[PDB]
Amino acid sequence: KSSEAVSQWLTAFQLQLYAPNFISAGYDLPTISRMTPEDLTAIGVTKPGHRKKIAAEISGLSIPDWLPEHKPANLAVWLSMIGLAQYYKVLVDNGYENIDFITDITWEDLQEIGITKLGHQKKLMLAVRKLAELQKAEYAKY
Ligand SMILES: [K+]
Repeated sequence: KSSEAVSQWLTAFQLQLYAPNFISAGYDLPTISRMTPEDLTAIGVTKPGHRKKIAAEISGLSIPDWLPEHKPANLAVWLSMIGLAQYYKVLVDNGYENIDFITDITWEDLQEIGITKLGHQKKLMLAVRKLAELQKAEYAKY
């Protein structure tokens, strides 16, 4: 249903030819909505004209909040909440079994352990920043 929704979003403004680009990188509309243009380049959308239509349509997206507004009890809950539970084992087996360890993580670290799909990295990285923001929100108090 996710890839379905990406296809449809792109066919709606005639750029479905890039569906493979987004989909095979594991992008989903939520994650797409937070793409920088650098991200766009990375998945092969390089033609300025198409970049710009997509960039405009990206800002045009209005889709419900999906990042957890609270730090969850454990890695399983968290991965589940952001729809990347298939990485539970690889993360745990590579020493990222608790949330705190993730918050330090970078894309280089994800590449090391095999989580390479750029869309998944983006989503994973977006989720990590939100935790980082939620932490600092405590120290302002404490
Ligand atoms: K699963």
